[PDB]
Amino acid sequence: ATPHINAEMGDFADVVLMPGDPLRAKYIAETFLEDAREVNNVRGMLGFTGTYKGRKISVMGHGMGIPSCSIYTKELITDFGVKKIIRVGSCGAVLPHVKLRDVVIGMGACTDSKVNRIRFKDHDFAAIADFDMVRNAVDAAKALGIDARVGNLFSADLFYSPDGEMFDVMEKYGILGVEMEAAGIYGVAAEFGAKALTICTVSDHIRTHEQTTAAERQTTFNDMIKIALESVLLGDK
Amino acid sequence: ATPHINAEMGDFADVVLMPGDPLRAKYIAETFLEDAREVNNVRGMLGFTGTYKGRKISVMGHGMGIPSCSIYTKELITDFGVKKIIRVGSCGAVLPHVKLRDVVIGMGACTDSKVNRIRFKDHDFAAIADFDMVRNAVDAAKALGIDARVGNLFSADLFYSPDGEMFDVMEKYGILGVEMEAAGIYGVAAEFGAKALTICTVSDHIRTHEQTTAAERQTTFNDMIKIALESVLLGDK
Amino acid sequence: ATPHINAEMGDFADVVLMPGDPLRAKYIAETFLEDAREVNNVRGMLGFTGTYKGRKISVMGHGMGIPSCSIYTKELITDFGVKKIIRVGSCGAVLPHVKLRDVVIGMGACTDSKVNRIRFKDHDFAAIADFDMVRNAVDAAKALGIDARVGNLFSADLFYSPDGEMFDVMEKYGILGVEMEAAGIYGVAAEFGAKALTICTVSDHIRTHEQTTAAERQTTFNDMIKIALESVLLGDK
Amino acid sequence: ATPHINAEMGDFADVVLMPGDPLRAKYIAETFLEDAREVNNVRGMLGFTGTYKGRKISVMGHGMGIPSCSIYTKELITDFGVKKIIRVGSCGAVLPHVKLRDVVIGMGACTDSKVNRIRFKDHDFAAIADFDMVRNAVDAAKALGIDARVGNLFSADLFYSPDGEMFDVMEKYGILGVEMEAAGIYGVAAEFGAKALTICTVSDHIRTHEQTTAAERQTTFNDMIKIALESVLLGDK
Amino acid sequence: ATPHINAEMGDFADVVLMPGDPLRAKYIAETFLEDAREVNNVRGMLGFTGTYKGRKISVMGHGMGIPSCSIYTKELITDFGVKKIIRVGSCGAVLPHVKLRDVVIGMGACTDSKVNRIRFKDHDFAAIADFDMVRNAVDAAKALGIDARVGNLFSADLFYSPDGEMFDVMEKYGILGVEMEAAGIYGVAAEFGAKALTICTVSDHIRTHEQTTAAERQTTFNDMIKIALESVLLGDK
Amino acid sequence: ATPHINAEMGDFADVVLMPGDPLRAKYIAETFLEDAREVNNVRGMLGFTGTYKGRKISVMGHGMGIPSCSIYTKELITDFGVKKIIRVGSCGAVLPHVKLRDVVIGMGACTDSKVNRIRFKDHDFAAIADFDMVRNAVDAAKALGIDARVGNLFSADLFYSPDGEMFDVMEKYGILGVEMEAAGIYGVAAEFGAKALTICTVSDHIRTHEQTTAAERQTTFNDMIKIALESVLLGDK
Ligand SMILES: c1cn2c(n1)ncc1nc[nH]c12
Ligand SMILES: c1cn2c(n1)ncc1nc[nH]c12
Ligand SMILES: c1cn2c(n1)ncc1nc[nH]c12
Ligand SMILES: c1cn2c(n1)ncc1nc[nH]c12
Ligand SMILES: c1cn2c(n1)ncc1nc[nH]c12
Ligand SMILES: c1cn2c(n1)ncc1nc[nH]c12
Repeated sequence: ATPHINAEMGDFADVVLMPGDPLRAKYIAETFLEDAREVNNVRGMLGFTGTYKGRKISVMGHGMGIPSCSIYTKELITDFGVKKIIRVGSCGAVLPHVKLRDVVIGMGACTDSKVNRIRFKDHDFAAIADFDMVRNAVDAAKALGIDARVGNLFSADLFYSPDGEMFDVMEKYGILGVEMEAAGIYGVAAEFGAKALTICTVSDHIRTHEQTTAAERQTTFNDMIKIALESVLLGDK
Repeated sequence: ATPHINAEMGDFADVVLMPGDPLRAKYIAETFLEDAREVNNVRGMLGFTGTYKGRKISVMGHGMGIPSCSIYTKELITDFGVKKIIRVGSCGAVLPHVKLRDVVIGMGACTDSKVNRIRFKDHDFAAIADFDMVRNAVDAAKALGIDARVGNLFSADLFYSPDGEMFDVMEKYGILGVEMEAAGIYGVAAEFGAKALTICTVSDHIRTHEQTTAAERQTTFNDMIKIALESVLLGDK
Repeated sequence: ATPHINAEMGDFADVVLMPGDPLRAKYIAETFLEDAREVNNVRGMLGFTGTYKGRKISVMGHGMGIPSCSIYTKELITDFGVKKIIRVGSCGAVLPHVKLRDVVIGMGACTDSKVNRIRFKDHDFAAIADFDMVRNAVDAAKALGIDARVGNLFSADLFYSPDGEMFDVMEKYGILGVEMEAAGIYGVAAEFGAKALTICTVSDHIRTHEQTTAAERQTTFNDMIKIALESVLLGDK
Repeated sequence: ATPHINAEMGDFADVVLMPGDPLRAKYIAETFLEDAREVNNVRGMLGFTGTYKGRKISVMGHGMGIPSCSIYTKELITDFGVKKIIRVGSCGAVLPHVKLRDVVIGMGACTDSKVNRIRFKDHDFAAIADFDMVRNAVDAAKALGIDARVGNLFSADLFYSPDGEMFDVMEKYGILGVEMEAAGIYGVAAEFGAKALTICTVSDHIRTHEQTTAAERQTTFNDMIKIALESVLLGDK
Repeated sequence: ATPHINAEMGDFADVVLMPGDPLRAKYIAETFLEDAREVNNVRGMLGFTGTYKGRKISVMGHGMGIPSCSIYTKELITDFGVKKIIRVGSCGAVLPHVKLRDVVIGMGACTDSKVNRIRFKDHDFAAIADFDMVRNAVDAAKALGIDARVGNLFSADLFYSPDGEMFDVMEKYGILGVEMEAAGIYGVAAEFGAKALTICTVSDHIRTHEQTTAAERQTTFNDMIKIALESVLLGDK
Repeated sequence: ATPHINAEMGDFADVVLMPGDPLRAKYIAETFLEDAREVNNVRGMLGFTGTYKGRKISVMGHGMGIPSCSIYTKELITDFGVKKIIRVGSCGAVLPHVKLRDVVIGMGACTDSKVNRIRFKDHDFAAIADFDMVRNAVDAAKALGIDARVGNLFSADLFYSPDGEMFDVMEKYGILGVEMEAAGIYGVAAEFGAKALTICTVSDHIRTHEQTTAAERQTTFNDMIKIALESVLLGDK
């Protein structure tokens, strides 16, 4: 066991899909995995392991924010042999042409967190996904006939930001979605020697204020899960 | 409702105790509150409302880290009429004289997060509790026979720090306990015009190891909750 | 002797009251202390030691600004055995409900100085007073029929700030008074293991031009000194 | 003409390969392009336009450093209709398994420059290449049977760095090559609305001090040029 | 009058000499000026105006540290028509070839204060003296048989620095003397359109403990004042 | 040789004039030096050595921007025995009273680069010229009948700034000219123990437009070169 995960080596597959919401992890386990068993419930952060088309796969919540997901991804990498993390999250759009339920793939993640400056001597660490994992997700989306944009996310510390003008800067620089985790997960992957990718579904539009419900976020973002799971199968080959 | 809390105005008391662990919110409600009902379950972040000695009180998890607790505390304040937040958590000690099971009250909270610099034009915002709430907690602890330490917490973004050297710095400057939330809660309270307090029990020494029993640790945890609840009654007058 | 204080261990009491204006030290000694003796004259920063209701007390100015008061408070703590520093001074108000001549007690002090970032590995140190000293001052004021406000000061490096918009930020975040020392004194106290408190009276509103009389100012200054002295006696228990 | 390029709209192709060294641009034009004409020599920064397998292509030096290449890439994008910039550069290796003459593809670029903080409100902008261009370069390398690693570059302002320990941090975080431009080019591409990729040949090993000569850098890094040119042809399809 | 100077326009000369120690103002007036009159006494910061070889000169202390001297220099420039400020003070040396009692002229002043970053959009403002004033002081010293050194001072906020290693950095970069004001005075002069110069004598070596006699110190202080006064006459041409 | 200069010790004089444009180095050598030979052509960065009035002098381009000129100046100092660098360049004016064709001498250079913060523990290094070199240039200009302005330059990383507002800040603080090198050259000179000076002629007003002729601009350019060369002869004694 680790301080936040009551499990043992082998309980997790070498690939873990991670939404922020543990109830979405449970939905993924029930809907997409066969023979799923629950492997963690410390702090209610449900994690499960099962098979997808014969391939061992885990799915576990990571909580909201860089500090929360950095705990879980670290422990999985250092004590559970996890080689790849695929975050399957929600995000808010700033660009006019990005719509609710669009799927975005974060090849990079900007951030207003200090965590990577702490790692990188106060310089600019480009928080990037693993290239092969990005390519796997693009190819899986194409085979599924699901559109997906590839580019930069913005990992915010404040969902309720006091700096509304920064959204204009994100829009200027082409940010595809605002979420709260990717840059921290990518920093962990680099620090602890694993590979990661963030895929998000647009759940809110920051300008129009249109927003999905909590239930919709929990059980209706299926395109993104299919892409993630099929991308693993491509990577295995 | 908000995207993270499926509740309506009135479902929460005007004071909310918040542990990090939602299962601990359930523990608190079942142990200390009468006539308690669940008022939120979005993302598994259980919240409850009941009475303590006739006084309406809520308890709800806040998740790990400044970004997670900043969402919940903001929404409680702006959308549910909440006037006081009391975080009730665990912390790690760096000072030799601070012992396992000491009760620490964070009159201030240091941090390595950027969130308050974002709020405060890149200057130093002293993230502080409400003075009257601190005094109520000190007085409640005295009435219970507990000698609480009052001082600075350190709210960390990285539970797994790359910078081991920062613990020596915290020790030098008298930090009583390391946790992951107080400075963010205090920033939200100041931003949105509410009042907050963090109380923690020392659950470990970051460097060394002392010996306690589960029974003794759980007794002290309950003492912290009793301090928080009794402090509300003192504030009510 | 130290570089800025020509005195020896024992010449200062363990508690030192410190106005900014050096001319106030002699006034305090003559007006409030019995049997006062001169203990420093270096650079004209006159220091005196006497008794208040039998309790040994010293008084010496600290000069304007964080760098000045950091010199004197350090030397007093490390070379003269001083355990408590009470700054007694003036501040400017930004909040419309804070009135001329109000007593403000800085439980915390925000700042635009770099000194605490230099100390604290470029993170946010919450520059805080000693809690017991805060409560002692609150209680001493109440016994004198004065309701002091407790909260954050802002310790500015530039009395003449080029950033006028910062005052609106200070107001939004509840800053009770703008002065030039508290955050630096609090950082010294933490660095060298002592206790400190800043008490100020509101001399002006930053934005308006309302006036006081000379008799009002003397009455209010005397009230502040009485609060500070009586607060020490409460701290002795 | 623009302030640093004496040419007119149409003189450049919509894709420009750019080494830092204008003499390498001349070598590329003479060796790989047919019917190449010189289109700029302001400040000696030679640029040429010709055809590669029938496809109009330009090649022009960008000088050393983020400030230099930001001038040329901006002017090309805003006044010459340039849609894609492919930097074809040299870099120094920090990782033990990276050897002289290895080809590296910068999907991201870390930096110690302030230019992206100036663009991005002092937050972390993840300076990333265009994904399709990265994929085109990977595929072209595979078809040519040339090995290429994809990952992060580090764009340094100081070739002669006073902070040798930062090379340990780069190595820790998996930096494939240290150069002086990519993060600035990627920032320009995002600011001015174009697409960019940096490909480098390892010209030095920072730990072993093995180094290619000036002549070798100028006329013997051919794998990288073939990859860049063939990648354009893939992108056209 | 201004908040810290009880005087009217015309009471100060257009040139003000400013020691740090307020007691030096009267000494300078009595020793070097003819017909001196008292023009300020607020907070004990005595100011005087007289003539030197017929030329109107004022003298008033500035207090220790950037925040203190920034107040007085601003008020003198904006409300008293002061055109030139000459700080005359002491500094500590880090270079082994810089000797006790050497005269150092700060053509520039490095700093660890934030005041110039606040002024200059968080970029690097080179805090510089007026060139003619520098050369006037060099020439006045040479006419008195003194070879002054011209270069960078370092203006520290913390006389008691927690970062001992910074002195080695100062030495590597050629800093001639450590004091606490020049960079702040130079920033005020630039902000408000006036001219300034800091001259210091080396009172100590930061690392060693070598001593001077009281007669040596007075002789050297008088030499500095003579340099400053004669330099003004050279500036008048 | 170095990777950027194909020359040997002795090929350069101990003083090197450096324009940004290598074609301008050729212009200077051909116009002002006798018996001049080319000593470098790596990357097209032409350098030459000849005599001016019998005195051995070199001239070599430095490229655009702090990173480019930092390479060349470091290598000249550490590997070619160079003791003095004189940058001879163009700058843009922000002050209304600074006119086209004024000669500006940078006694200091502000910057938005991070290079000096990297050198100087993230504090403010005042990037300054060598005083004696400044004086030599002022005196040479006077002997030629030119009234050079001495003050601060601003060395920009982005010729195309996103922050138009910074030009108003430069104007407020008295910046005489905007270029892209001086602060970096001055940092190299301090780091490696050499001496440097930047002279520029005003080639444009960043905001407005005045009218000159090519003949007049070229005359003033030549005056700058004459000032630089004659200043060396004065320094030689
Ligand atoms: C879904 C939305 N969303 C988010 N997840 N994270 C941060 C954020 N800021 C605005 N909107 C946001
Ligand atoms: C309880 C919490 N806690 C801890 N014990 N130890 C270290 C630590 N860092 C952040 N939070 C921490
Ligand atoms: C008393 C103090 N004070 C003030 N009144 N107003 C503005 C201000 N800034 C620093 N200190 C200040
Ligand atoms: C080739 C090498 N190289 C470079 N290009 N740029 C920066 C740098 N730092 C070390 N070695 C470097
Ligand atoms: C005279 C001044 N001085 C000194 N001697 N030594 C160290 C120091 N730090 C700031 N100012 C200082
Ligand atoms: C000559 C140079 N120069 C200029 N004229 N104008 C603006 C500018 N920014 C950097 N360098 C500049």
